[PDB]
Amino acid sequence: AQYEDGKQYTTLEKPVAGAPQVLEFFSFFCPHCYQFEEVLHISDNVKKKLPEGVKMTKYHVNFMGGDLGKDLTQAWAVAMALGVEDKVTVPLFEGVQKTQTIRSASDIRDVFINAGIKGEEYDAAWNSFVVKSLVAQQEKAAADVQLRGVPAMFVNGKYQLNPQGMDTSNMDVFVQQYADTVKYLSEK
Repeated sequence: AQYEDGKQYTTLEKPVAGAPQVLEFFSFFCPHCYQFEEVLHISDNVKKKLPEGVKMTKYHVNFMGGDLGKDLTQAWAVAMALGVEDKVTVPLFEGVQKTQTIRSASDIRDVFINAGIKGEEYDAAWNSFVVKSLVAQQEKAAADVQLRGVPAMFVNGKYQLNPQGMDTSNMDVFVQQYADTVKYLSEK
């Protein structure tokens, strides 16, 4: 057929109940994730093709970058709690991978300050139980799909995108294939 299990996607042997509809995992340490966000704009192109009533979720993961990787997962929780994802995603990617000016939790915080989040506001969120639970949600979701690599995307806790099974000749074409595949799975 056109879409085949094992070609553009794989099926989870052990489906995850109550999972987010579209669930993306990434790391600010992950070089392909940098590509996905900055060069390919994958999350954004998936969004534009999702049927009405399908929300998109993006979580950070711990298993890259050791101690900083965990700080980054908590900071992403801060970004989700404050609703400032779209203001910090690029400076965080660039601070970790481009300029390499993010080496500590303080440097992470600086990115938020520079993006206009107030210090007191950042620190209150950073230390909050709401952020603690948002960290736990991110960790639970990755654990539930036994996640070992990023970037990764899951549809309804049953399907896993399989980007290697798509031509990378043309960046634009890859992005639309990925997005159409998500839509197909979505409607399944």
